[PDB]
Amino acid sequence: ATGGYVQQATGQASFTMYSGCGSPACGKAASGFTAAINQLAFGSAPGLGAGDACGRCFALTGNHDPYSPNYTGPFGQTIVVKVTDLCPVQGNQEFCGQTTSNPTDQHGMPFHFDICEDTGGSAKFFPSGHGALTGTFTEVSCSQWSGSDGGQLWNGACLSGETAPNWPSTACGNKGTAPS
Repeated sequence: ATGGYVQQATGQASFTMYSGCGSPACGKAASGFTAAINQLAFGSAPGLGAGDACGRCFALTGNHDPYSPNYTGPFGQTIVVKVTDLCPVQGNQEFCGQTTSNPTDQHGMPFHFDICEDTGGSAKFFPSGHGALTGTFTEVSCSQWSGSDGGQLWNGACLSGETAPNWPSTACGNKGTAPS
């Protein structure tokens, strides 16, 4: 996409959970299930505002625990999240570290969704004892997402992806150039 960000409506991802999603990188939280997406897909860098992932809705399905590879299941439910947040590329950390020159994480996954625990998404998705998974995602209409957006936390906050057709398309827009 614009800026060299890797923004595909479907693909393979790693999945984790996190706490404290009330002041996320898009600048609005939401009451439904939400996630952070890896920087290369988010469409912005820390401190640069919303990227084009903001507000888009995705169905997530976990189907492998790479940390317990002999575990056959069961996995969780398929859930629909709204992206409100950024999982940034960080040093000494493989998760979310996808870049334009090296587009996969330690599991070979080109995307990451960090599912917020606060509002219930991670409890639907991760079996007890299996809090990091790999699997698939597909962008869906936000008609498939229960929830209400929170208020703007700063000028420029954006979840406009929530009414956009699936990628390829532009709503909030990407900021600058993707990490190399």
